[PDB]
Amino acid sequence: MEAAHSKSTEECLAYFGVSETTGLTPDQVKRHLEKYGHNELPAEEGKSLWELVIEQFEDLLVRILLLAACISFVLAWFEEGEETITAFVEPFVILLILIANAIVGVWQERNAENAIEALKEYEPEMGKVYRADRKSVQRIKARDIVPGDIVEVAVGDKVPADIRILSIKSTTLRVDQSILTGESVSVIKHTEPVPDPRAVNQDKKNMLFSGTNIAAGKALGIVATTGVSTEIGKIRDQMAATEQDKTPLQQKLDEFGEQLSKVISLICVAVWLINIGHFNDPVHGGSWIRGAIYYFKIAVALAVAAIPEGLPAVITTCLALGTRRMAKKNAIVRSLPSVETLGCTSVICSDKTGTLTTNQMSVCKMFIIDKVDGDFCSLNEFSITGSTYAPEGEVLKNDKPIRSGQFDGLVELATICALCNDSSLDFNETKGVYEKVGEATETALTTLVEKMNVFNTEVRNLSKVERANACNSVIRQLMKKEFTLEFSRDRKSMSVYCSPAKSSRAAVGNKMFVKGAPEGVIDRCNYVRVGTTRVPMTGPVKEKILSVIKEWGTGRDTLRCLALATRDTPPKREEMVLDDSSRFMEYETDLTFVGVVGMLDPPRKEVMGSIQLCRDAGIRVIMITGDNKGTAIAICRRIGIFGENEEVADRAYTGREFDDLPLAEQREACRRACCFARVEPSHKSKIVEYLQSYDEITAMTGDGVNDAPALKKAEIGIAMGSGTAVAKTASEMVLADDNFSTIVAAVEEGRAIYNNMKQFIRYLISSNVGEVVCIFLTAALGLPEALIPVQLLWVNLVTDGLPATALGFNPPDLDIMDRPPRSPKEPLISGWLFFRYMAIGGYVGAATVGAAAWWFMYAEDGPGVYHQLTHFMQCTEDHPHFEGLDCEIFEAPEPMTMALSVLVTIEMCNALNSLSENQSLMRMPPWVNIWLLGSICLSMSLHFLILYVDPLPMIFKLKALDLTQWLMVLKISLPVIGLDEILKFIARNYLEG
Ligand SMILES: C/C=C(/C)C(=O)O[C@H]1C(C)=C2[C@H]([C@@H]1OC(=O)CCCCCCC)[C@@](C)(OC(C)=O)C[C@H](OC(=O)CCC)[C@@]1(O)[C@H]2OC(=O)[C@@]1(C)O
Ligand SMILES: Nc1ncnc2c1ncn2[C@@H]1O[C@H](COP(=O)(O)OP(=O)(O)CP(=O)(O)O)[C@H]2OC3(O[C@H]21)C([N+](=O)[O-])=CC(=[N+]([O-])O)C=C3[N+](=O)[O-]
Ligand SMILES: [Cl-]
Ligand SMILES: [K+]
Ligand SMILES: [Mg+2]
Ligand SMILES: [Mg+2]
Repeated sequence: MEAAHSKSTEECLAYFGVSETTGLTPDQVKRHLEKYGHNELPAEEGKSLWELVIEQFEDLLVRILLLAACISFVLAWFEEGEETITAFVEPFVILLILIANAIVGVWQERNAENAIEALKEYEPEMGKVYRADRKSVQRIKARDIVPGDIVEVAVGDKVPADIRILSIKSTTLRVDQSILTGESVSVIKHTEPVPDPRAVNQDKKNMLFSGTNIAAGKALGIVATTGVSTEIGKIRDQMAATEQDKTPLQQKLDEFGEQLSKVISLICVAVWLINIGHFNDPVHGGSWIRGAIYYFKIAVALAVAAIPEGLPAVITTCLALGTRRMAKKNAIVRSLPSVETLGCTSVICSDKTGTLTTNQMSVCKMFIIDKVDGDFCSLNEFSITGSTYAPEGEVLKNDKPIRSGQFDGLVELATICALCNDSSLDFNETKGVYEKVGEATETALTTLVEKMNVFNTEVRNLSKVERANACNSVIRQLMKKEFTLEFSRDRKSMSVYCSPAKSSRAAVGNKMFVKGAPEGVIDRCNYVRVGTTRVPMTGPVKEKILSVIKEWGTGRDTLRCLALATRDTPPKREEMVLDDSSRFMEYETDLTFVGVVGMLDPPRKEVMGSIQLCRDAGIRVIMITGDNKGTAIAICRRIGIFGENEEVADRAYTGREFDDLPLAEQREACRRACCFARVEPSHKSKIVEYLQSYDEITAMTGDGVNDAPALKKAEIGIAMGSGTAVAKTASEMVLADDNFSTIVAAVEEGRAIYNNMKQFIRYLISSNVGEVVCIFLTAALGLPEALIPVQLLWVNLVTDGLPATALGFNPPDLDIMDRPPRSPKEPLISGWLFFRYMAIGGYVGAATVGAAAWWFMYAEDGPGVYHQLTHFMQCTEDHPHFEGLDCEIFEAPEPMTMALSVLVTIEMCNALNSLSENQSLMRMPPWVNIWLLGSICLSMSLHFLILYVDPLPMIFKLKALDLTQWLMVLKISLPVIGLDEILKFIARNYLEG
C-alpha cells in the first residue's frame, strides 16, 4: 500500500481487511505471501569468474591479437626451414602476453565490495507481529512478514518493513532514520494522515521505514510494503542498477581500437589492389597455399605494429603508484582507474551532515536577561566555541573569553541544561574521541555545561575519560531529580522536578526545570529571572526575548533554540498525576524564564578553504542534503558555497520543489543551484545524472546509506572515513582523515597523473604509428627484411615500456591547480600534434625500412650493390641473375639488427621528444626526469644484452661491429630529434605569429 502515509489508520486497515486487534488470519498470510513475496532484499553476487574472463577478452584490440595468435600458429606449420622448429615460440609469445594483460584486469576486479551485502546489514532477522492464531505477540523471521499484518516495534528494534503507524503506546515514539535522511536526530512520529501524495520520507511522519531503528518508544503499526517495494529497497535497486561507465581515457583508447580495426582491415584488403607483382612472380606457377601465407604474414605483423601492447602494463603500474601517493595524503583509492578520472573532476557533489559537518550538535549561542527597567529590556548574549561533543572550547562575550560563574543567570541556565536532560557524554577510549549517549540535541546541552564550568570546578588535570561528565555531576549534587514529565507533542516541552537535599532537608524549596520550544515555553512564563532576582514578564520584555530568538532561528546563523525556564513554586508532588501526559502542561505553568540556547551541527574547519581551492581549480561544489533547506542554506554561507548576503532564491531547492519543476527546468536547476535540501536518496542519484548529462565528470562525497545511490552514479564516489560501511562499499575513494581538503589533494594528484599519462600514450602510439608505416613500406617494396613480428612485441613491451613508465615521473606543472578541469571529450592527438606524429611516424617508419635497403645498396662488409633485391623471392628459381651471392643472405642477420637498432635509438629519442610536447630540450632538460635517463639506458642495456648473449641474438640475429654500423643508425635517430625540435619550434612560435 504505497500511498498509506496519506490515508487514515482505519483506511489503511480496510485496505488489507485486517482487524487491529486480531491481525491477519492464516489464509490471509498465505495469500499475501503469494502476492507480495518475502520481506527481504535480493542479494547480488555479480561475479562469475567464467563470465568475467569472457568479458575480459571481448575487447577489440585483444580480439585482434587473439586472432593474430591463432593465425601465428598457422605460421608455425610450414616446414621450409630448420629455424622453423624454434619459430613455434612466436605465437606462444604473443599468447602469454595476452594472458599477462588479462590477469591484471582480473586482479583489479577481485576487490568488488558488495553494496547490497553492506546494505542488507540493515534488515533484522526477527520481527514482532500480531496474528489471528494467537493473542500473544509472535516473534517471527522478518522475511515472513507480509503487507497488511499488525506489527510491533519498541526501543532498540530495527524496523522490519515499511509500516504505517496505528497506535503509539509511549507518550512519544522517536525514530533514527539517518538510513534515509542522513540525519541522526531522532524524529517524533504521530499517526495522523500526511495528505500530500508527493510527500518525501522526511514528511511521512506517520510511517516507519524498514532499516530505521527505534530510538525510543513502543508503537503498533500495519505493514504497508515489504521487500523491494520499501524505501530501503529503492536504495537497493539503484545500487544494483547503476552500471559504471568507462574512464575518459579508456574511452579515448577504445575509439583508438575501433579505428585500428578499420585502417588495418582496409589495408590488408587494399594490398590486393597492388597484386600487380604477383602476376608472374613465380617462374610459371601462380598463387597457392604457400605464397598466400605472405598475405597473412603481413597481417599478423600489421596487427602487432599498431597495437600498443604493454601500454596497459605501463598505465597499470603508473596507477598503482599514484594509489600509494594518494594513500599517503589519506586518500584510500579502492579502484585503480578512478585515480586518473579524479583529475578531470568538473563538479564535486557533497552531503552535509557528517561530510561537511562534524555531525555533532553544538550550542553556538546563549543569552540571559541583563536588565529590565520598564519598557527597556537588555540581554547578556554569549557565544561558545567548539564544533564537537568534547568539553573543549570556551564561552566568550563580545569575542572575549569569559567565565560563566560570574553570571547568576548563566548558573541557572547550566543547571537546567544539566538536570532537564536524559542524556550524557561518553568518552570512547578506543576511538579516543567523546561520543554521545542519548539524544544529540540533549547531548549538546551536556557538552555545553562542561564548557561553561559555572562553579569553577578544577577540571584541567582530570582524566579525559572522567572529564566527560565532570561539570554536570557537580550540578546533580546540588539538586536531586525526583521524577520527569516526559516530552509530549501537545506542549513541545519537558520538565524535571527537583529537591535540594543538603542544608536543612528540603526546607530550601523544590523546583521544576523546563526546556522546550521557545514560543510555548515562554508563553507559560509569568516572571523573568534577572541574575538572582525575578521580575514579572511584560510585553516589552518578552518581545525583546522573542526578537533575538527569531534572529537566531533564521538568517546567517539559523540555529535551533530551546527556551530554559524554572517553576519556582511547583505543585505538591502528591497532587500531580504522572500518568496522563495531557496534564503535564498545566504543571509546567507560572514559570520563570531563564534563557535560551541556540544549537547547530557546525561545519568542519577545513571545509571553507577546501571549497575555495575547488573554486580556484574550476571545480563546482554542490551541497545535496536531506536536512532542512533553512539549515543547508545557512551552512552553505559559512562554507562559502553562498555569500553571506547573496540572494539564493533561484539557486537552492528542496526535493519536493525540484520534483515540481518541468523536466527541462530540472536539468538546468542542477546547472545553477548549489544547494538541494530535504531530498530522498534517489534525488542525489538523479542530480548527479543531470550533471553527467552535461558531460561533466562529477564526484559525490558522503557518509550515509542515503548517499549510496549517488555515490555509485557519480564518476567518483568519495566516502568519509568515519562514514558508514555501505557508503565506503559504494565509493571509489575513502577520506581516511575526514579532511575535505584531502579531496583537493587527490584531485591535484590525479590531475598531474593524467598529464603524464597522455605523454607515454602519445609516445607509445607514435611508435605504433611508425611501426605500421614500417611494415606497409616493406610490403610495397617486396622486401620483408628488417622486421619481425616477434621483435615488435619485445620492443613495445620493454624497450618502449620502460621510458613510457619513466614518463610517469615527470615533474608536474607549477600552476596546475589554476587551470580549469580538463575537457572530457577531446583527443590526445588532434591538430598539429597529429601532423607532428604523422610526419615523425612516417619518418621513423622509413628509417627502419631504409635501414635494410642501405645494407643491400652499400656496405663495407655487407653485400655491394640493386633493384632485384625487391624480387629476392626469385633468388630460388631465377638464379642466373642473382649471381655473386648466396640465396640465404636475403634473410641475413645484420639488416634486421640495424632496423631494430634505429627503432630502439629513435624511440629512445622520441621518448625525449615526448618528455614534453611543444617545449625544447635545450629548455626542458632531459635530466629534469632522472628516471627517464635511467630508463633509456636500461632499455639499451637490454639491447646490448640482447645482441651479445647467445640465445637472444639467435632468434633476433647476429650483431655487427660499431665502427661500421653505429655510424648509420645516427642517420635519422638523431635528426628525428632535430626534426621534432624544428616542428616543435614551429607550433610554439609560428602559432601566434
Ligand atoms: C597506426 C595507428 C593508427 C591509429 C593510425 O595510423 O591511424 C590513424 C588514426 C585512426 C588515428 C591517428 C592515426 O593517424 C595516422 O594515420 C598516423 C600514420 C599511420 C598511417 C597508417 C599506415 C601508414 C593517430 C593514432 O595518429 C597519431 C599521429 O598518433 C592519432 C589519434 O590517436 C589518439 O588520439 C590516441 C588515442 C589514445 C586518433 O586520431 C586516431 O583516430 C582516432 O580516432 C584517434 C583520436 O585515436
Ligand atoms: N536541525 C535541528 N537542530 C537541532 N535540534 C533539532 C533539529 N531538528 C530536530 N531537532 C530536535 O530533535 C527533535 C526531533 O523532532 P522532529 O519531529 O524532527 O521536529 P522538527 O525538526 O522540529 C519538525 P520538522 O519535521 O519540520 O523538521 C526535536 O525535539 C526537541 O528538539 C528537536 C525539542 N523541540 O523540538 O522542541 C524539545 C525537547 N525538549 O526536551 O523540550 C527536546 C528535543 N530533542 O530532540 O531531544
Ligand atoms: Cl525544508
Ligand atoms: K561511483
Ligand atoms: Mg551524512
Ligand atoms: Mg526540522
